[PDB]
Amino acid sequence: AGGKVTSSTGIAPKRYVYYPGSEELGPDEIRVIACGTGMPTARRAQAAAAWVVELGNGDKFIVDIGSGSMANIQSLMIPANYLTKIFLTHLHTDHWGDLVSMWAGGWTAGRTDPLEVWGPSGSREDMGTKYAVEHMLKAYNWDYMTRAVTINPRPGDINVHEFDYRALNEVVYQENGVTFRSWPCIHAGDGPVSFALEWNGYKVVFGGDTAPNIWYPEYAKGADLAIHECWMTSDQMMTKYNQPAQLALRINLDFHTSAQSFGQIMNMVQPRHAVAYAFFNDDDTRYDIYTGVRENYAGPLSMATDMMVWNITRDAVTERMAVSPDHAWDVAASEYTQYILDGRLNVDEANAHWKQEFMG
Amino acid sequence: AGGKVTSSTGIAPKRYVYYPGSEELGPDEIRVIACGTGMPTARRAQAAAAWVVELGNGDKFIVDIGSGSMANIQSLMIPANYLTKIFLTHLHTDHWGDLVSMWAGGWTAGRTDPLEVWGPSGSREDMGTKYAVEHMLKAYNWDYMTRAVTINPRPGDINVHEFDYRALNEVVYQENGVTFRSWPCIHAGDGPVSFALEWNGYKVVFGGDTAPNIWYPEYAKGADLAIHECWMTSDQMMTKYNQPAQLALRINLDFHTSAQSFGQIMNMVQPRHAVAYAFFNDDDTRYDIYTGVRENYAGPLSMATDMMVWNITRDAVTERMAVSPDHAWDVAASEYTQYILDGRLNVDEANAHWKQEFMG
Amino acid sequence: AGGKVTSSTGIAPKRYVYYPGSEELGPDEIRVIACGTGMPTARRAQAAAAWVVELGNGDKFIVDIGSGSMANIQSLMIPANYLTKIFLTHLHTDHWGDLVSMWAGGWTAGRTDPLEVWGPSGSREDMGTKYAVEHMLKAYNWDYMTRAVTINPRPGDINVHEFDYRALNEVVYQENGVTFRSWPCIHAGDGPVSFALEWNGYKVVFGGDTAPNIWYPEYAKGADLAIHECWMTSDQMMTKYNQPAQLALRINLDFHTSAQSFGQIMNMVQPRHAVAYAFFNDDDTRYDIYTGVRENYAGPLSMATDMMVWNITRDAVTERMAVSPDHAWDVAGRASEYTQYILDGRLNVDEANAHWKQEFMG
Amino acid sequence: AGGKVTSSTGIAPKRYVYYPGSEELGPDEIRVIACGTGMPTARRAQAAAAWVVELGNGDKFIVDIGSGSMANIQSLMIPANYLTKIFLTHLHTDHWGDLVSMWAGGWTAGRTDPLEVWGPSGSREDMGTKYAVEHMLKAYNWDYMTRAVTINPRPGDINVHEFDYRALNEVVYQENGVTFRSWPCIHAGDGPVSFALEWNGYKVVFGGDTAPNIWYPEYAKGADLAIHECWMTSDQMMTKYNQPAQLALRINLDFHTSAQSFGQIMNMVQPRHAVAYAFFNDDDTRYDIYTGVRENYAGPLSMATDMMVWNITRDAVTERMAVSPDHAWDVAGPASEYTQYILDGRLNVDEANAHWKQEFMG
Ligand SMILES: [Zn+2]
Ligand SMILES: [Zn+2]
Ligand SMILES: [Zn+2]
Ligand SMILES: [Zn+2]
Repeated sequence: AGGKVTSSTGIAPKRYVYYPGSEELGPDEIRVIACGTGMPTARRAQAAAAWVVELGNGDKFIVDIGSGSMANIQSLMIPANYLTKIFLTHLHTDHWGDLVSMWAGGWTAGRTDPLEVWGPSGSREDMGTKYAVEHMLKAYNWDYMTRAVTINPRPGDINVHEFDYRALNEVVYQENGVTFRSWPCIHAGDGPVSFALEWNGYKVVFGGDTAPNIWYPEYAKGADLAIHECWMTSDQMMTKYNQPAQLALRINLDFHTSAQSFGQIMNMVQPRHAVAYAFFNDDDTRYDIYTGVRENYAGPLSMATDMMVWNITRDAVTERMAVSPDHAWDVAASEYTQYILDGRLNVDEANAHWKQEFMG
Repeated sequence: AGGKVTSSTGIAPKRYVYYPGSEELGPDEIRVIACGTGMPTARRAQAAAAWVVELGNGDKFIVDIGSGSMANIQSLMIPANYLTKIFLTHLHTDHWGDLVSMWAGGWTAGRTDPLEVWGPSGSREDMGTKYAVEHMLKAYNWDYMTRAVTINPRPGDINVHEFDYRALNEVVYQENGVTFRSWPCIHAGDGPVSFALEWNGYKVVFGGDTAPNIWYPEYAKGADLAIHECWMTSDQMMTKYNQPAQLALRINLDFHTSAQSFGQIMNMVQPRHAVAYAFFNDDDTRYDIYTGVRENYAGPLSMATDMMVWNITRDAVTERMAVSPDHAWDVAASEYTQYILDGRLNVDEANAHWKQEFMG
Repeated sequence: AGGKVTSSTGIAPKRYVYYPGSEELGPDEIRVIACGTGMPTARRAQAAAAWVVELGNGDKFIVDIGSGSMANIQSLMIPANYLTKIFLTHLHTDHWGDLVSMWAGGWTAGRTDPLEVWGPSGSREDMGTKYAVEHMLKAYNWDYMTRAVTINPRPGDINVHEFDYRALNEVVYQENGVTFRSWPCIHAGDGPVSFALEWNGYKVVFGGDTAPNIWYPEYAKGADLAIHECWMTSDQMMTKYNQPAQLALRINLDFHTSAQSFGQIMNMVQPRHAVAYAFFNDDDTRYDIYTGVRENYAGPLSMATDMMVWNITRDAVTERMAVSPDHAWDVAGRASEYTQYILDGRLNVDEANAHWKQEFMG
Repeated sequence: AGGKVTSSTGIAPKRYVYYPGSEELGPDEIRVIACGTGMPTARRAQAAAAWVVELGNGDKFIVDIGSGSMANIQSLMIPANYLTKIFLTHLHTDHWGDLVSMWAGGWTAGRTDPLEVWGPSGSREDMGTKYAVEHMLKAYNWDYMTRAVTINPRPGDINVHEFDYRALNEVVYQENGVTFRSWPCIHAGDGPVSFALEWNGYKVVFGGDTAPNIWYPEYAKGADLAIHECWMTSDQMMTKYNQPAQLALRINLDFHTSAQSFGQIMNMVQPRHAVAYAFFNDDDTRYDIYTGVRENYAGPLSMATDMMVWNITRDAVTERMAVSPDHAWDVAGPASEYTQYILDGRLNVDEANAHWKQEFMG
């Protein structure tokens, strides 16, 4: 597997696992990274939905940032500064739960620019992202204000860029050649939207969560990498959750997007590479799902789990697995009252030795 | 290692690892599990500050619920209804940033009763727990309201218990013979507490975060298990973060408790078992931080890391590691317009085959 | 998942993962753990072929103990005294490589009984398991002998039970209502076999390695669990190894059972549950190997990986993943080879130890 | 931590982890991977003792290669044909046990060259390395002869270079500016030796296993990277294994090198970077072992675990963790034993295979 090693001291070229930080990115390359691939419940194996896009121009975007995902992203050896721009498909906890870890993380890590979040609005004001993020920052006021004694604020504020969720394929973004176009989803209630990044002959479709809609097959068409929701079987639902045979069925026909329906949809889209996510990829579950997609779609497919990579070049769409550090490191008025400051225990004696050495 | 097997087919007694869900709790026993141990930065090896505490009476608490920790908490195979009661040592994102995941996740899981959150105030309204939770709830108002349509809204409530943070070893919880006292800590700004849980002759202190203070050594005294802040050395702060000498020195005095500071307090508390946490537990870090302590403290110590489980009985406080599933499962007006509902693609065909087959 | 938790302080019943040590085995129960599911080449994620079998009568068996398999076998919290019977499907390193780890290992851990090894004959004396095991024990004579000074030599023996590789589903082991049958495979050269375990009306079959043969479909028939080679797709053979098209083809027809061949074999046998192993279980191999079998076989299947476990009861063959300590420990259940030339090289370490030596002696 | 990123599309320099295959080794640089730090029992967390060296010249050695070390070694993305030369400290299974996965593996991992194995003699022929390997090849006879049939058997040769164990720092290897010297060790029985690697004024000592001996401290002097046995405290011997204090107390004074002896030795040696191994590095064990070193040694210290790497440059000795593939694949470098009683067993699967064969061949 991977390229042929030439010299004993020489670097293995075209490695068959992706080491984040180790590889140059082509001007005519994209590098996508599943930093989140599972849904409702948490699990070391699968963070909540989160993707890292890396364009050869230098522009990098996080599309969804759910609970768990921050751990994987931080393993990518990418400084805080470069990951400022965030794109949410809906306001489910497991799509932007970990914005605050980023928000707070990056600020302590030395991020200089404020996070820019694009999201869908709601049917009313309190159902949108402008509201959601506005209340987040209020929620974490005790964090914000304390930190904003010792660190310049600006990297604390969040420039939100809300749009109309109802809008069919309209332009939500356009800088440095990169375009994002959002369109609606039929999931839980009004607001949820699917994205389509377009840049340098390349098209990448983020499906977020949706029961099958007529806006995906249309605006997806002829994409390098197309990601869409693709769910457990109605059998597996009964097994795991103890569901009965009417709820189990409907969940795959009404509320969510089946495998067998995920297939038909991509068959319509004809992407360079289709990507099925948002299911617990386990030894007892993953297979039956793959046999669904196959019924009605026979093109290049990735059954997504955490830290799966796509290198979109001209010639090919190559899937690999990232192998990244678990012991990950970041890479490069007073909120005290005199009632708290007058408590400081004397440790001047306990610490005199190490200090002395440290100061000589 | 562990108990002596007494039959081929029988269970291994006093096993050398803790297998979550596999062991009965005794009546005069306490299980504390570290589900978070690792400062603000994200990494799979170490979730943010989170502890699960099981008492023999049948009560169970969570003390801090920082980003990531829900992946460790959920692996303990505990029905979400038993984990309703949550004590917050403060409102850093790395202490309560995964309550949201608990809130939403646990409600899909099947929590029937609301979440109960014990936290401090600030030195004004918009710096305390009552304010952060109500603004966290409004933050996720789309998630709340969409789910409410299809699941009774009762569990989606959070009952907030603001305590006064100023208070100096004063009761904040007294139910079923279990008594939580708080006291202030010196960290970021006014607000952060430590917790003393008392029950059936046991005492378990949760430090949280604190520069050395005159209250912890007094109020934690003789604790069966004593958890305190322990930072990484002022060389280590230069090595990893590129920090200057002047700053790195300061950090292990003003901002955080040194391993040496940590040693003094533990000398002055003389607990049955000490625990250092909050430092990154690595090959290249752990040994100088462990030594830092040994300058002053000599008795029993754990160097904390995710899924360390303490067993507190009359005779011993025994250290082990929990071995738990990464592929974890849970254990037992509309917000749609007719503009979105119209959008449904037709997949009666593609789903026909499996649909007919499942129904018999 | 699993069973409903009925008390706060009590035990989770029927847990969805298998914690080894943690479950009692009922008398009509069979537990099978995959301790090695991997190809010829080493990898942490997958040990070479190994299987641990637990029958509810108290009897246990390892079928194959290939390279890297002991790390998984040790993780099951079974005392060495309980794992002394080892069956080999052939003498590929990838199938008995770690025999010498269990032998030397267990003898430290404190095993009292010799190891017992059933293995095929060859066409001739020096292609069989008696010859193999004789010359392993010669290969590791410095360990056998040095260890024998300090530890009783009895358990450092290995009684070999060589059977006839040519024999068509004949008994190789009959003991305490347990039967092992062997039949031939078509693999590397003459030697290799499959096994059928017959106990309490249960039939577990360990296929080993073999190009599709006429013996497996016949004898395995109606197995409770039937374990069979399931190779990686010729396409993947090109991609991964840069194999020229026409060679890759030959491998999936001639030298190893392809997924469709496995799919055909398992329709004929009609097992309660069918296991594919041998192949590298990756995010970019497993699925088309599943596709392959599903073309030809429709009933209950597992796609093997390390620490996969089957419990066989009258009512079910349930598949879980085991969750097992990486930081594993052993669970408890003649003249000197020194000359004074080497003994006169010791260092005086009375000073530096004094402090821990004083304290520890109180 | 590590070097600064100064480009968005760029390679991040001086990374705080080591990504095997990803780093260019310099002329004035040695790279030392622990491919195995473990004890006599199996655990996934720690293979039995093994080491890989890669020298700035291009030369690459394995020092010891114990059971379950081949996973970690395969994870390094080094072609098999670059890991030809093997040195054994002793004939403990936990030190050479995975020479047979190297031999069978490497062959199918692209080794065209035969194995060179340097090991020590014992008190007699049957206790040397010549004999061990002789009989190892004889163990896997079935493996050899089937494998070789239609192939060149060259890389199937293990050339053993056996030296005297009682020879005091006498050269056992001199090739392309690399020197290996050996002295004895006190351990089990006359035979175990400890190597020193010399090259470009670099000294890298490979202890092996030994109770404190007078030799190591002399010949390991001014080491760049001095590796040595370090045992668990006599406490951790009573806790886990249930030893009486007497035996527990003695284990650490008589048989094995105590944390305090380890430190007494490295103070005598004065190495640029010492390396304790050969203990189960666990959350309840590692701390009482560091301390017992620190008693009598204050130099740069590594507490060894599987996949730790040391970069030996002119300016420093930098310790790191290797981040590597669990899904390991080999990387490409630059009379038949069948009777017709077995080849007459081949099943018809021409139907089943028809669909995929047609697709693949077009
Ligand atoms: Zn959703
Ligand atoms: Zn804090
Ligand atoms: Zn074979
Ligand atoms: Zn040894």
